[PDB]
Amino acid sequence: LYFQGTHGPALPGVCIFSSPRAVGSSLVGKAVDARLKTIIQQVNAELTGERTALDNEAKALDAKKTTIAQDALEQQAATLQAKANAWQRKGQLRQKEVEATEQKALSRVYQELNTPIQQVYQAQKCSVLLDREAVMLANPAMDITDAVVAALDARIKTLTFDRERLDQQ
Repeated sequence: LYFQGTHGPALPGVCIFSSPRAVGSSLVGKAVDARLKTIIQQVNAELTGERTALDNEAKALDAKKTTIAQDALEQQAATLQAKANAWQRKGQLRQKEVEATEQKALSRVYQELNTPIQQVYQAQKCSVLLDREAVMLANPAMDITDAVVAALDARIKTLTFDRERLDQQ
């Protein structure tokens, strides 16, 4: 609904706000995406590296099969087969570790919005704060999202964190 017309006059005390648009627009939110993107790239690199070693050991074994004893072949293939399974198990662990890192981070961003929202709410003298997901069109004057992004950027521009660990359980 890209509107190119006239809005009625701003209503006193009515304010509108978009949580998602605010995080996406904020410096801290962008810092989180960049950091998560980094952590994901580092996980991919980890698993790709390990896999290359496994494929090398498989080719090594295949080229050797008609040289070593059947007993030794069975032994080495069994070992390699177990390493392969643990790699898949790792892939799945990391995926959940990443998803939890993502949530912990967003959850923390939402915390940082609490105060900026309150500041702008009072500055603008709102009696009510509507969620943008409930409004299809409105006089942009009543949307306080940007003011809040400014209020937040003044308070925080970044957030440092590492991948969440789920191996300890």
